[PDB]
Amino acid sequence: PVDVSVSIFINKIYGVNTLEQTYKVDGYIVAQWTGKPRKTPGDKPLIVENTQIERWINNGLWVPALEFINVVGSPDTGNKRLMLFPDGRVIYNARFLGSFSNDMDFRLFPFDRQQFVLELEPFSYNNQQLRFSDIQVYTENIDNEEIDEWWIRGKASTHISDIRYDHLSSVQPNQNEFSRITVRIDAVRNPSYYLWSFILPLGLIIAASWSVFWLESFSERLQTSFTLMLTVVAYAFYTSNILPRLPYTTYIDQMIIAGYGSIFAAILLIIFAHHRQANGVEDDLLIQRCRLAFPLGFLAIGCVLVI
Amino acid sequence: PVDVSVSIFINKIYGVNTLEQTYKVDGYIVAQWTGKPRKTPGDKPLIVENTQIERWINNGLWVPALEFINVVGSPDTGNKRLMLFPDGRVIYNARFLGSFSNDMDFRLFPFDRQQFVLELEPFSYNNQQLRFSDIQVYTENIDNEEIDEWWIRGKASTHISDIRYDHLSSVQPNQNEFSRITVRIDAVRNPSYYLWSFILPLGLIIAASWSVFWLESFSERLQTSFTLMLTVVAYAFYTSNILPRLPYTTYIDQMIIAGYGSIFAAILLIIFAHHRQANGVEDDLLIQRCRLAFPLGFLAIGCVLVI
Amino acid sequence: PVDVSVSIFINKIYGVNTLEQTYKVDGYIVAQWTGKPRKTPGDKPLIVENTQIERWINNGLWVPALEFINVVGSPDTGNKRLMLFPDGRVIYNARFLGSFSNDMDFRLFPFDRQQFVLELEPFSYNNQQLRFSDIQVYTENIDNEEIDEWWIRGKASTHISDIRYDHLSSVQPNQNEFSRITVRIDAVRNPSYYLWSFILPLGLIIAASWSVFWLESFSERLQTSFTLMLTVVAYAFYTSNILPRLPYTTYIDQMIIAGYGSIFAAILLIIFAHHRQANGVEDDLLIQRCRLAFPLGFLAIGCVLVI
Amino acid sequence: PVDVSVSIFINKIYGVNTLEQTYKVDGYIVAQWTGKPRKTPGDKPLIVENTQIERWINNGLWVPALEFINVVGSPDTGNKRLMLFPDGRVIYNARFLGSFSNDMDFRLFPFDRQQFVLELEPFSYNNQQLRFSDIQVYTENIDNEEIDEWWIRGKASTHISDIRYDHLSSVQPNQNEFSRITVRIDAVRNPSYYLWSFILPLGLIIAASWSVFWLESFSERLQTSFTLMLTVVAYAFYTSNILPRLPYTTYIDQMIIAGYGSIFAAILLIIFAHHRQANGVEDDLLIQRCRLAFPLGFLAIGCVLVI
Amino acid sequence: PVDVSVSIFINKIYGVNTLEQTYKVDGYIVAQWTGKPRKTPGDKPLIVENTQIERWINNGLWVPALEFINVVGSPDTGNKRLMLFPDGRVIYNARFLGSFSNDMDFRLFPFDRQQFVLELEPFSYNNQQLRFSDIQVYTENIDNEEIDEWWIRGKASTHISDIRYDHLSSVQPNQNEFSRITVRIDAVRNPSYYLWSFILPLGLIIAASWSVFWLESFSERLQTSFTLMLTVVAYAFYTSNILPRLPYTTYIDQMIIAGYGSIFAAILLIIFAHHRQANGVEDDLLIQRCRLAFPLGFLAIGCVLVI
Repeated sequence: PVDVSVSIFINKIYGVNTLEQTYKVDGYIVAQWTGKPRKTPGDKPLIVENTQIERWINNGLWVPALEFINVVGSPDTGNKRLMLFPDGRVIYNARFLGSFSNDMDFRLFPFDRQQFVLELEPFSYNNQQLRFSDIQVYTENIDNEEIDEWWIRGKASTHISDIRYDHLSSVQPNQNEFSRITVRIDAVRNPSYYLWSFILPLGLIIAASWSVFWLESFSERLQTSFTLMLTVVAYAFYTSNILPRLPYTTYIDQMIIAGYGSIFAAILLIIFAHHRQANGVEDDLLIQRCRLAFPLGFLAIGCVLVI
Repeated sequence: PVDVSVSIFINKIYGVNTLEQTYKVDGYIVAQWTGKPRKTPGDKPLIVENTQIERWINNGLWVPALEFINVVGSPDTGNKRLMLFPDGRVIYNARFLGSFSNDMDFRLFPFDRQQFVLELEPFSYNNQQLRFSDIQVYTENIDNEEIDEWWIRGKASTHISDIRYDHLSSVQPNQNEFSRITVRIDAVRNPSYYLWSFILPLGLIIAASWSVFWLESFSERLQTSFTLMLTVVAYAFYTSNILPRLPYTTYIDQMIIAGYGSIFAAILLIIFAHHRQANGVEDDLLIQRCRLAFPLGFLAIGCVLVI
Repeated sequence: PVDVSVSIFINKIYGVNTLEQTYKVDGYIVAQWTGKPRKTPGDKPLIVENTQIERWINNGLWVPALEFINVVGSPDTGNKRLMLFPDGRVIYNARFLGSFSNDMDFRLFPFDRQQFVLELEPFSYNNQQLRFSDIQVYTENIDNEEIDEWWIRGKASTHISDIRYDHLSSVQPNQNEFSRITVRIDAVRNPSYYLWSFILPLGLIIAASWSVFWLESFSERLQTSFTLMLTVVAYAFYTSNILPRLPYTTYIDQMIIAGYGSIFAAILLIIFAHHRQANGVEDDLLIQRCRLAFPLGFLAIGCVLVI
Repeated sequence: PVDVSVSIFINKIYGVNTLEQTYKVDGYIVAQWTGKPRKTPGDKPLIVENTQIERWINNGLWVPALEFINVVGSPDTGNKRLMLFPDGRVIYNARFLGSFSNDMDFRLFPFDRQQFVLELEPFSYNNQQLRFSDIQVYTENIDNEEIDEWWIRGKASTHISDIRYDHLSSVQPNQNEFSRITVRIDAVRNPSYYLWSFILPLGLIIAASWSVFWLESFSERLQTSFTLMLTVVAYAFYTSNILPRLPYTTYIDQMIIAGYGSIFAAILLIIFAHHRQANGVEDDLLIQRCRLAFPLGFLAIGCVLVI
Repeated sequence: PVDVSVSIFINKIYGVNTLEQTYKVDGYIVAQWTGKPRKTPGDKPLIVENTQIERWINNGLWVPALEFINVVGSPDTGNKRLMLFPDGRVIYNARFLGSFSNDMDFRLFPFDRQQFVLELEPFSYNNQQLRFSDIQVYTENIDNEEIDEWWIRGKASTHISDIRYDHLSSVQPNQNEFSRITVRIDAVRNPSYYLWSFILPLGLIIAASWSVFWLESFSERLQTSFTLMLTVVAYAFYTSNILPRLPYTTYIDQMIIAGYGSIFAAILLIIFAHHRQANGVEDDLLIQRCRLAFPLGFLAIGCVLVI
């Protein structure tokens, strides 16, 4: 097996999509191995640019094809370069721009903490014919940066592992184990936009819904709380588009459901207060003194749900 | 006829679109056949990478073109590889990423059960010149997984069949029958998101519409039920985008139509109660005691429609 | 002139767009002509796959370039194939996927009947050098099918004609007449979705607008009819996106305009009833008995407009 | 300098975008020049198709690269063709599909009159080495047609000019003047859709806003005019998407601003009528008789603004 | 090191996206260096077009690959050209169309001032093997122009610097310093559209919210201010799409938050005025005379926030 020494340089991470859980990584990859010595013009290394690499692979040069496993589509490989040294070592440099995909988990949605993963692996040569020695990831252009809404926290974690493939067990009997490099970058979402845009107005609307009890009539109370029903209908539209159709519920939609429950509870309470008249004349003050009980109960429900 | 032994490895299924009934399958295809023996360097097999396969097909190697029938666009074939063995057998490995399309049926929409189909077929050689022996589908990366909102249920069903083509009956008189491989993966939708997002608030709004009868006036009742008309207008917008313009109706839109019918029935009932005054003085209590009759009738209508 | 015998096989029609009046046709094209005899390996026909056709056109083979006239962009030609027979005849098979465009007419919008047109024509050789003998269109995969919302009615109509081109009259003096094949498939829209989604709720809202006269006040009538003004404002949004900005009006927007006219007529009528008080005391009953006159007048207006 | 005689054939103009001020032109280009004589097979002209032109440019044929200046992206050149005549003249035919861009001016928006411009120019050879003799534009397929919403008015205006380039003044000292062809097609927008969709309902809503004065109360007037405030808020959404963020204002948004001013003027007038009570008892009839003054004043303001 | 003399000609800047902070630059690049002399046909310079450059790089010509660092995707290089002079100097001209990306800062959003940056750099040769002598940027086509909504202010600032790369420090020990050219163009946003579209109606709605105190009731005040709550909910939708989810807040959203605070303050004030009745009979005039205090306080809050 030949020892290849990868050195990825993340130039930028952008386009971080949460609907499809993809992101775009732009950067450089530098693989380096050693082979039989050769004679170059002079004793200085020879730089062979893009589309001149095919004039050398045709003549018998060995350049492996390192692919990215977790990519969506194919990478947009721009320039590429091959440095040939007289002492016998080859360096393959390339520029990649990929739409990578990782399994994201938005259980906590506004205060979410995710990681971006690049997986690199030879396409043809297993670990008996090509092994990765080491990786250095030079993530210095995004070291502590706000990319669009993510803080990139700390360094990048690098790992080299062996993967078993079973569809190649019928064509390669005992050597189908492929070397693989995994690079993980930890990112933390910036919750400020959702705090001042999706949580403060929901707080104001729910507080206004609490204040419907201070009217001294009935039909005016019903009409006002139905208007607030319509208003909290609007926020389902306003928050639908930012996230995927997840089977679980996040914090933002837990407040939406709590707002629906509060509106419906207030309407049902004033309806039952209208029907509490056993003789048609009895006034209700114990159930209408929920002006201190309903906000405290909502705070307790919100606290037990958030805890 | 030469016997080709396909072995598809589904790496992932994603991007499952219901508006256009397409999905994206990313994976590997491994075809294997046998030919005349040859001399390789040594006695070890020879790996010929991408764009070096054309230097061999030009010299006279026989590599068939296996296409995907149900694809939208063309597959984004990334790397490809050709293993040539000294004993005479050839193995063609390729990586495919396709936007496939199948005929989906959303009669039941939130509890829907669908299947994803890959169809593979030679482009040029009929079953007198190329036959498929067997297929093993290695769907172990999506075996029991929630891809975005689908459970993948169990194994993958594989089939090999013969297809008649009639536009080639004028150019190939008696041999136009093409071998074909069909792979079906059964997926079950996850109804949780529609349960807590599109059914619970419609239930609350329809219950609030039931509670309009407990007012003791007339014009307040009319204004309140028209506000609820507007609110259920909003949910047509809110549910329009998730599905294709189907000629039939699903469960979600059956509840939308039931909500429209309930609002209009309540408005028409209170209008007829206002016009039931034969002398201008007669009060109505039998038709205004539908506070127990309207929810039970709605439950019976919903139950007979759902059954 | 050489006689080419085209045989198109429509595999599917999908993506039928009405905003841009394009559609996507996926299928196969099989052209067949005869030339000088040749020696193949044995006496069996020779199949030359994709990218091996260029090794034959370089050596002097004659393969014409048949283009599609009404295409948007360029076709996504996938595989292609060339069958060379020892008796001297050549067969060029190709797989095409095109975004074609035809002049659609949505005068009647929900009950619309359109046709999908494929036009095929040589790029370089006029009818003195290349003539089309016949076409057989094998539309058996979409024969009577609901593609997304269109019934495909019956067979496909095929035509072969000659087209004059006048920009080539300065470079080809008397022979600029190009052969052309036109294929027309008749499709009929499925009006069910618009019936139960865009016409039933507009009917309910217009009926509720008719029922505003049964109030016995004035300001309540004005506020209610302005709420219904807002509701029919919403349907302009709800129906804007499904169709192109046409200079004429369809059935759906004729109902939108009729709803606007009904709301404004009711508001103007109750305003004039408020101002009919010549002494400030005279009550109006003849103009307020339009509870039977307004729905009948709306039905007559709708019937004369639809007829 | 060699004399090239271009002959553009506009096949269709479509996709006319106003947000980005681009449009798509599909058609053919035919350039023709004369060179040294040559021997062809026989004495008939030789047709060299796509990808066979490179076998001739490698051997020393001179084919200039005519580019389009005002294009967005690169043209999607489909087929191309080269006719070589024994008398010594060459004809280069190509099919182009370009997203062209022109500086549009929507000062008058619904009754707008624009022109579509194609600019063609050699890439390498200045007018000392390549001159354009003439252009004939064969715009007969779009001569008087409604493309999507534009009438194409009359013929196409053709011009041949010389352009100075100053970045090539440091590499070409005295000859950097490039020949150029400009083709202008005049199109007139079809205002019918905006008349019956964006102007008639704004007229109805503004008329209903005029009719708020005929109420005989105060708070009902305030609530009604605030509902109409909300309704004219909706039309900002409804008209935002059809046009670019222009620094000036068009006719449609001038009516939106006039509607906002009318609603606010009516609200401020009834507020000042409520506060005109110097003793708390004085009734106002001169300022409340604006039921004839407000519509006439709005008509005068609209007329002076439109004139 | 060889001295390359770049000369960029910005043809246009368009497509300026603020959601993703990218923009599209279309133009020409002209690099020029000197080498060993050569014999051309005659003594006139030799123009080698696109795809004929590969016939010269194969024979041993030295053409460096200048890449753009801050690009998204890869540039859409259209035509390219190579001028070879007998005195020994080479000129490489190319046409580029790139989606470039720069770090934008929308702290002030409507009156924003940004700059568009092009960064150009050799891919393979460091500054010991390739140095940039100078750059002239010919930005005369966008000199003082309104591109879509940006004024381009003045000339373009050009800079040539040296960049250290550390992933190449393991393969190039002491010479990994790459020459680089940065071009900055200063653009100023045109605030007119946001002034007459997003600030004038928010001013009108906030003024109408100030005018809720002039009612002489309580429940009518509450219902009116809740309607204005709904109206300012709509503008969060109306302004969400124009900008990225920034952690800070701009001017437009500061007015949105001020409108929410004003509505909630008015509602809470009238609620506390209803509960100021210590005996159930005491009328409030000092707290209800905020008709002059609330607008002045809002003006002071807006002024201290804007300053």
